[PDB]
Amino acid sequence: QECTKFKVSSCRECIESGPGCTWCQKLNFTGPGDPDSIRCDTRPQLLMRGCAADDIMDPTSLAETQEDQKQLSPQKVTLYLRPGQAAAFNVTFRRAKLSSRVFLDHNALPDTLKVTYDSFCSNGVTHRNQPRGDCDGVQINVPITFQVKVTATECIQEQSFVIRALGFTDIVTVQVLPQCECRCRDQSRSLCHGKGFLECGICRCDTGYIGKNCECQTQGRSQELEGSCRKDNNSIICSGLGDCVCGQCLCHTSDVPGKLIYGQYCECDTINCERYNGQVCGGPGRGLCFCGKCRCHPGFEGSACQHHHH
Ligand SMILES: *[C@@H]1O[C@H](CO)[C@@H](O)[C@H](O)[C@H]1NC(C)=O
Ligand SMILES: *[C@@H]1O[C@H](CO)[C@@H](O)[C@H](O)[C@H]1NC(C)=O
Repeated sequence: QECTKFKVSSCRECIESGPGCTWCQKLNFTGPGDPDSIRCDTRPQLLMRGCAADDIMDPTSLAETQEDQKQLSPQKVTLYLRPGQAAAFNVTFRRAKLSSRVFLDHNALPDTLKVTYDSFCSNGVTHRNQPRGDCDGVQINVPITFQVKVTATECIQEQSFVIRALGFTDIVTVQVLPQCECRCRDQSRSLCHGKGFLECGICRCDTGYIGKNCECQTQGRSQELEGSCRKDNNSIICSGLGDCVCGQCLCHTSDVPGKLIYGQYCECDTINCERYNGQVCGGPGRGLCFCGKCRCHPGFEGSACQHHHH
């Protein structure tokens, strides 16, 4: 269908994003370089890319009826509203005395809730998707049916509204509940470094901490300073000799005696300088190797500190 995504960092934020979004919850759906939002997509896309329908979260709006008298039915309904997905239910009007005109209406609703009505009236008249239910001349014990469709545009909290026929003292009490949370089978307590707990196959990091395994603690800005894991915009990461950790290069450790890989982009080491008399920079008695330049001790000169002032 259509699932518009990016911002999406939880299964709930995914389901909030739009009715066509679903969420893959198995943790080996993703690799290190992928953003969390790749778990949020239409059902075909995630199926196509190897997520098991067993593992695809997709809560749906639904209606739940309860006969709890004579004229309007039912009198209690409970709707779970996934944002952007209508929940529909039917109300039946029936009178033993003859009815003149049936106006189905609701009381004041918030901005976030919308109600429309189909009216299936007696003797071949149907109205569709109107703001109020409307039928003319209902007869003795002859039912008419209104289909009520309720849509939320965001996650609401528990609340109720009433549907009434004007001039009649029965009501339909509509309890409305959010359908935004995912149902995820999750461990309690490695994988988030004690700085988050797991939810639907991703880490949910404590206040102050970020990263997919909650490995970084937040700084004022950053980790959009990962461009500063590349020496320039079209270079590899940390000169191919380190890894970007929290937007900073952590350089590879080394086998070699006296060698250290260092620098903002791991571009330097302590052994690749000009040699003389067998040792780098002429040995420790003459100079020290720093990122390809020999820093000679006082008394020695030359690019490899060969010349004790010659
Ligand atoms: C991911 O791991 C589960 C076991 O928890 C396994 O059933 C599944 O096949 C794995 N995914 C792939 C793509 O192999
Ligand atoms: C309500 O009744 C109509 C027939 O009058 C039917 O087409 C529709 O599917 C019903 N709605 C529900 C939610 O059962």
